[PDB]
Amino acid sequence: DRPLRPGDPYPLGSNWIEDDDGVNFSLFSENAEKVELLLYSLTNQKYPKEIIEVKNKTGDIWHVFVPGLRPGQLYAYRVYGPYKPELGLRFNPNKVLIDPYAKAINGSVIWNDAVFGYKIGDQNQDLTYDERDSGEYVPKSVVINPYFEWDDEDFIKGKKVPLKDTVIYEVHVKGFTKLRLDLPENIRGTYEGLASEQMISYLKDLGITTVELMPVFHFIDQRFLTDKGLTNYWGYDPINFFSPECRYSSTGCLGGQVLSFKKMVNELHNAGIEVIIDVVYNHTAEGNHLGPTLSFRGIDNTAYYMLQPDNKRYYLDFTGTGNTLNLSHPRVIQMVLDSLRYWVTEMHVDGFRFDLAAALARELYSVNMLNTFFIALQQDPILSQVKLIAEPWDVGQGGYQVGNFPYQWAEWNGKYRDSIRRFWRGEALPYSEIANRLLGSPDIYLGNNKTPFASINYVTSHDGFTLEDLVSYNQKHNEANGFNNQDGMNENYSWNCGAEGPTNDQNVVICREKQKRNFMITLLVSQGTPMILGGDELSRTQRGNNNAFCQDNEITWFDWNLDERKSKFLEFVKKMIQFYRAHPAFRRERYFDVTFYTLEGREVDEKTWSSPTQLVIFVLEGSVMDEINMYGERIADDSFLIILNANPNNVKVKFPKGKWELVISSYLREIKPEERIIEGEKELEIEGRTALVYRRIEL
Amino acid sequence: DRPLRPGDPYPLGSNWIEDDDGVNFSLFSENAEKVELLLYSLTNQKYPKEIIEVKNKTGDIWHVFVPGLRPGQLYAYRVYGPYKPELGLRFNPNKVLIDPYAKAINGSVIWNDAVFGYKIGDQNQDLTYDERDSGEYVPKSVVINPYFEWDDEDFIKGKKVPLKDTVIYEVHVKGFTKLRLDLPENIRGTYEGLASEQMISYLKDLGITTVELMPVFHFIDQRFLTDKGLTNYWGYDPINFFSPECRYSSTGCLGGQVLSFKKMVNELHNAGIEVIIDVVYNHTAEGNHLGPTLSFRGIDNTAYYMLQPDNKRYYLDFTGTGNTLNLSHPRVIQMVLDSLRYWVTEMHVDGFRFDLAAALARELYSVNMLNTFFIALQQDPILSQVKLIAEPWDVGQGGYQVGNFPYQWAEWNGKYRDSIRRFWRGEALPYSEIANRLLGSPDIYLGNNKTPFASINYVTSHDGFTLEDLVSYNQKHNEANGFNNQDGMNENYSWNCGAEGPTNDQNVVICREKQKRNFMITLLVSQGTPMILGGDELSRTQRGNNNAFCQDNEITWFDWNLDERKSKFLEFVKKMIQFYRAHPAFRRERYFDVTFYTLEGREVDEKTWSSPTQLVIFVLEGSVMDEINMYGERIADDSFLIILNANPNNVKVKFPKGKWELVISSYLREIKPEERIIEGEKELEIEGRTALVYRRIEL
Amino acid sequence: YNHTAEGNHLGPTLSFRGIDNTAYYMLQPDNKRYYLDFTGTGNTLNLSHPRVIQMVLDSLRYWVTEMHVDGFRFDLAAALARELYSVNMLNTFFIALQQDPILSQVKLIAEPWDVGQGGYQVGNFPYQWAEWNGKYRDSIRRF
Repeated sequence: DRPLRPGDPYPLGSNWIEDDDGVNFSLFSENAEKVELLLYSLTNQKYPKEIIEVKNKTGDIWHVFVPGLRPGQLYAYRVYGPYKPELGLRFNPNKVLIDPYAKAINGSVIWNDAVFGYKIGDQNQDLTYDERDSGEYVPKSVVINPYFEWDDEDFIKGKKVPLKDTVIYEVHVKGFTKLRLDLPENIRGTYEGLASEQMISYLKDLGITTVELMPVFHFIDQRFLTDKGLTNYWGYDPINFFSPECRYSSTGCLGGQVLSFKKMVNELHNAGIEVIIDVVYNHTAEGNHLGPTLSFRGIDNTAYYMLQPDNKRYYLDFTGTGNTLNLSHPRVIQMVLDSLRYWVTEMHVDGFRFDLAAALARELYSVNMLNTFFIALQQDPILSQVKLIAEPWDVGQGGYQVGNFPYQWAEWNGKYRDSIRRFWRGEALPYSEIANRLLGSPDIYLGNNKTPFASINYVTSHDGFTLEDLVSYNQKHNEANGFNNQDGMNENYSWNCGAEGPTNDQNVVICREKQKRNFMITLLVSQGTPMILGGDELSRTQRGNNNAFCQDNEITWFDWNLDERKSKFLEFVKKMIQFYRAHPAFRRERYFDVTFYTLEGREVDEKTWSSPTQLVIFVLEGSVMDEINMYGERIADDSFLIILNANPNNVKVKFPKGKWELVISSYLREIKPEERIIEGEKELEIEGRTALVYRRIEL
Repeated sequence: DRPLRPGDPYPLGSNWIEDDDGVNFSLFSENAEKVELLLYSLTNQKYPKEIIEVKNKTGDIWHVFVPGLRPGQLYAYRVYGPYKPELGLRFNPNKVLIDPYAKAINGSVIWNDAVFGYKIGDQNQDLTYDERDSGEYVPKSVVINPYFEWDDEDFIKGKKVPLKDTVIYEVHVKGFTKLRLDLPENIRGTYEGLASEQMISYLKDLGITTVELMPVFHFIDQRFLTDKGLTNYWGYDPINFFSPECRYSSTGCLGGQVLSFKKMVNELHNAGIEVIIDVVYNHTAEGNHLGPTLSFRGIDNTAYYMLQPDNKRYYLDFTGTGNTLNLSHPRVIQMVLDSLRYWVTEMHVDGFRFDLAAALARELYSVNMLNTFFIALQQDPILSQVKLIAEPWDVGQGGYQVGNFPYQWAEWNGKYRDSIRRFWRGEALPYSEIANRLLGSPDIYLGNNKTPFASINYVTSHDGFTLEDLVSYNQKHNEANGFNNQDGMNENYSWNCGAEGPTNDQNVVICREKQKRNFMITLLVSQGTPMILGGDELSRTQRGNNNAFCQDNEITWFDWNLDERKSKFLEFVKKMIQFYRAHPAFRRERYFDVTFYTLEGREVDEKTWSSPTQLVIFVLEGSVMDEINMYGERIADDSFLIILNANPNNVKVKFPKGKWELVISSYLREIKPEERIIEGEKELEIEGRTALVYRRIEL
Repeated sequence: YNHTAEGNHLGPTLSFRGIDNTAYYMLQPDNKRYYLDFTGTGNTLNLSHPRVIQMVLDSLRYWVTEMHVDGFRFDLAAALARELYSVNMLNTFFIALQQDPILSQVKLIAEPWDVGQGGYQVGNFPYQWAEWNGKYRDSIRRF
């Protein structure tokens, strides 16, 4: 007998209107017989306060306005339909579902046989129909207040840092500040903790421009992970594409995660720092048949999911996770684009990084959506300005297969990390190959973007070894993950430097520290936008675990100990990053000028260019670049000489023309007077496994 | 030191040339480092007689001519390459492979841990590399003599039976004649046995025009099936797309299967009977990772297979079998079209039936090959004349998604079988629905073909219940298959008539026999091309097993016992089929004329047309059809009245205008004089669960 | 293969116009009076109709199996690629050629083109494909 009204279809989800004093509720469902809105009082989460049958429907969209409800109000849905699993029809109104357009989720799921929708349990498995209510264990979607006081006016509008000037920083929200002891407990390893005053000055002192946060979409710890006493630490199982992860909130989970995130981002922008978020669109946490009925599968399984034709009880898997969104259906492709748009206009994120992007492109291609998906990004008013990061993929015949890539499109260059790892390991590599990597990989980027900065260079990431573990480790040690070490990449191209794991041997440590420095300069001397693994500066180690996706503990937390070894390296990284930012010679837009050299100090003819090498010498020649980014003012950078000696043996190099001055090197030892400045082609005795950078000073 | 020559790329496979006195060998492989041809003497199959390194290569095609070898020569391949399973690179030259273009295979595979290419066995599973030779257990491809004396000249060229005049007969090669005792042992359940003189006259006496043979491509019994003492009886696991199954050969497996097949087909054609073969293209017998390395996976895994991007050690599955061909690669799509072309020009097959066609179209669509695949069929000189049978599929948004369907394209109408099963079961169905099915389903075929004969009507098939088991059985009994009854369709719409399985109760048997007759007329009275399940005439039973894919035994064999019950039914089917063929009223090309009736003998207004019914009455009115198939001569068929009473109760029907004469019915009892001829609207007392067909005789 | 000799409307009714105008010719939507022209010759064949595409592939197959010809050189290939592109047939035309038992063996000769949304818009080319290097002559005739 309530003054309820039909309300509006737009926008999707729950919408608090100031004026009409109440909240518009809307949910997409094509195959539902009946929809029910459930409102929960903070005090009781087991049974709804009030149940409202949603009776008005515009096209495939159910909606009702409900007066008097306000920001902070908990809710959920029960969706009604046929249950013929063999037809992919899995409607179970006993299961209390998460709104797909929820902007916040009030906690985690509590693993119990009743969140499944089939009997466990039974031997028909997914054919059966479980009657138990799920509400007791399913967090509720939350109505939020979208309003926020942004004074990142300077930043947002309009001209932020481009990829040519970007240093990215891949960092887990929790691990970053979990053991930053000069922060109060409740904000340690949280969004607010991350953007705190000292954290900001730290990231500023390091010199990184762009933060890449690991998954912040609200994810779910897998059953098989919690049965073993482990959580999903990396967050690669979204259940909702609009809500900040409740776990990383310092200010609670009834809007607090939205507010803290919005806060954190605003601080970061004011400091001059960009936010990229790692995003998963290739699968949902619901898994395959057999997985839980938490949201999509309950709302409309047939839409939403890619089903096996001829056996619709099964889900198509391109990723090995269990499901694929039905990206051909206009609502599903809408949700993705709606997600991307939300996070930019409302959460003020500067761009995205697509996890398993080769898979994501395969899925899109699967239903003829890849090129249209790209056109959607390019013409969209807000989406065509953000940064979009992915990976190479040849599908399936398959060269990219794509009319045109967004202006700020870039790809993780795994070939760059492999080549670089192998080089410093001692593997003599074709000169042309190692050199191309340093030149930003024009052999990969013929007509993908016409810029070196489409290539995201890196030596380490969240995947596999931490730069510390890379130089200390020959094979993975992932028994802690509980997969009897079968999980995680096996090709690592690593080297322990003479001892596996921690050692007392100062010969081994000298190798290691020297080597870390080698990679750090190789990376910040190459064309392409570089990405650094958070922790690498702190000499962070997961002690041989190369796939710590499930270690929310001591192993993964950043260790803020001021050990002198560690400290001295943090000093090196700072100095090198600074050097990179300080010189647009290593940051060219059009390379797709240099001169490469031999041991005996001459130019490089074919054969020399084609035979494996262990030593790279080259000069960034010239200066006049166009510009800078301001009205008609060309600058000129100093000319540099880079010597990289991976050959494990001392070697004698003939320098090229002019006066050269050593600006930085991997020598841990003090620098001899005849090494600071060198002229007139006279030879220097270069140590084995050493990297060196010189600027010319005349003429 | 042999006078070997480069030879030719075309044709693919092994090719005996009369003139050059020897055999050209060719194999497609893009990623191989090295290819080796292996020739085996009949006497020893464990070690090759001679090994020849294939050194000439034109594009992606390896080839060598080898003088002196002749039809009957056994051979295989060993293909060389990288083994990085994580890159989908699974080259293992220890494993002796089947030529993809083999026209014959010398037997079955012998299941042994060494046909796998990875260690069993090990806990790295598919990551490992098994060194054992596989030749001992892998049948060899055979060089054949393509020559054959066809005197089916009359048939082949050019105008065979069209779908408007087709009665299809779905029949397993082995089961058909395994217990036909008036045949010599060695030909019982073989290709030659099938086309034997008495079998031909039987099929001719029955009246069927078209035989649909169950898979004849050379298949493999699954490991998990043979460990349980069962074979793969249905043949739905091709390992090669060009070789007739060795198991069904009466004349041996070194060309004998090719010769007997060619023989069998030729006989059939001369008898006026068409050959459709059931074909599988949606997966290969190699399975997923973990499956055997017998052919494709050994020749070139990366081509050939759809791999998971981001994890190339895994295979994409659309069917639930484990693999998918890489239909985007020109060679793979070529092999399919080459298969189809082979079987038509060389084995003289009149058309195909695609198993899991919804899946096959999903796979094609997956890589943007569906519409081009359809254009390839349509423009091809030989392929555009054959019959092509599939199933409906909406992909994935998805209406068919296809410019134009081949002239002789048709689909299995599962909706027809469900509706019909439900109707006679007693389920009152919307009048419009049951009626549309009888009219050939124009509501499904709006613009799929513009003909009722695109619809393949059936009550039973190889899938689920035999017409006998359909009327005798309420749930499946598949424990013999050894899947604790979890396998096989659960929605069967069947009814046991009062007792489950065999019974003594003559009330139950009268129900059953009467009911069989009901379905048989419903089917041969409907628009659309009908398909009959071989055995159904013989009242064949698999005693409740609804999915006997693995029962190569007593259960599935045709039972040639002349029991009087069975005999009387075989008599009915004969009579009805004859009746169908005899009257082009039930065979109209353009329906996409009839008048439907009520109980009280009047025309059918909406509501009547829209409410569920248990009784269908209708008149095939008119006559003048255009033509016939000859120069300008229109015929006229008599007008018919069809009464179908599924209502389990006697009912009184008012006949329409004119004189009506009962031509056939489901009454097992003798016909009363007032039932043979009826006029002037006077009512007849129609029995419950009864079907009846009348022709008008005046005026 | 990019136009017939019938030209635009106001054209002789020699064959295709008379047999079936709808099929055969790409008409201007909204004014089927007129004929879409890609070459400046008056008409383009309706390559999206299965029989029209069949005719072209039949003709290529005829001249090879029947007239023993070793290869073709498509005149105005770019326009032909564009016409094919206009109706989503370019790539399916190329798959037809490669998989055809006789047509894949022959030489095939066109010119370079940049069609639709950049590049060539073709997966793979036939195995004896080659191109009139339009510009190698503009280069040697300038040095």
